[PDB]
Amino acid sequence: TCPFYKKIPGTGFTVDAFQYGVVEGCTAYFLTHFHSDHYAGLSKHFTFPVYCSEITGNLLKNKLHVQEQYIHPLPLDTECIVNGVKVVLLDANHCPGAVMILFYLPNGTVILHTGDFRADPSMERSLLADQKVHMLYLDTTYCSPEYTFPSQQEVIRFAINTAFEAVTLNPHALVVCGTYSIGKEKVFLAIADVLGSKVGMSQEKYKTLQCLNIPEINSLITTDMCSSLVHLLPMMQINFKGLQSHLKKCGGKYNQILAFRPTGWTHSNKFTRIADVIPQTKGNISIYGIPYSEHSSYLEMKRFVQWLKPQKIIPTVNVGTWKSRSTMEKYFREWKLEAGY
Ligand code: NI
Repeated sequence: TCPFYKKIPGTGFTVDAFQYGVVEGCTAYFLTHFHSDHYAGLSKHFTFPVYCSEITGNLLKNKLHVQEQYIHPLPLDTECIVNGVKVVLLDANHCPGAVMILFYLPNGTVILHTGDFRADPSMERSLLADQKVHMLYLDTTYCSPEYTFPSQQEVIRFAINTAFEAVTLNPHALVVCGTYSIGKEKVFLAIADVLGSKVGMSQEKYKTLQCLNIPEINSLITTDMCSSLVHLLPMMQINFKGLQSHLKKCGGKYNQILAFRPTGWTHSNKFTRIADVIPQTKGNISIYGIPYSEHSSYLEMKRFVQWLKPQKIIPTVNVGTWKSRSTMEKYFREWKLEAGY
């Protein structure tokens, strides 16, 4: 059944609750972003209203073929009324089109649902600062002090310099980037840009990026693989077997592949710096795992919550075990006691 943490009390609303059939009493289904755990259930045969950002709406329409009459895109940073309830959609600093949602309940309660986010000090100067939030439904993906990672800017600086060096030493080297969803577009765009290339990809993936309102996007991407030295492949293909195979397909235009696997966290984060990353190598093929996160680090989460000072926190990730629930609740109390709310 639809879990309680997908339900917004005092409303007929659910958030990211598309795989439970008709939910008894739901008058509007919110979708925070276009990742498949969150949209799972949606199709052309859906006949309830879906509320979402303009970008999420383009993807529902063109990728999932949801009929245009059931898609209700809202603008960000604007007070809107939906079935009698004031709502605002805010940038979540996750993948493109991803949002957080502020609900103003008729009774005076204010609720913030983060969807998936990477907390940032910039959110402390959004509409959030203007009034008190009583309940917070929180992306807790990385709620444990081991989870540190570098800034997205630091990671991108790394990738740009790595690629530029390898290609300038060997102009017959190919750069490959792994992907299995929207998100983490900066990696392949920032590399392609230092190299004076467009990014080459499949037709389905080109379709997906054309949904995202990226400025001057036409200048940056293509389906013509052969004119391009930064290729996107499915993440499943980012390995020695899969890259050797792919290297063959280019017909001796390339003699070396350098590949990037954007990961979330991996346990080398506990010991190693970004400056000190190294690849796995078999022959003329090297693979880098780079920790580009679009979720909050522990410290970024902590800071957001201590700034917001909510009355109750409801986690939306890692909820399925008693051990994880218990651990999260402990850190929430630590934060509350340290910041005196
Ligand atoms: Ni997500």
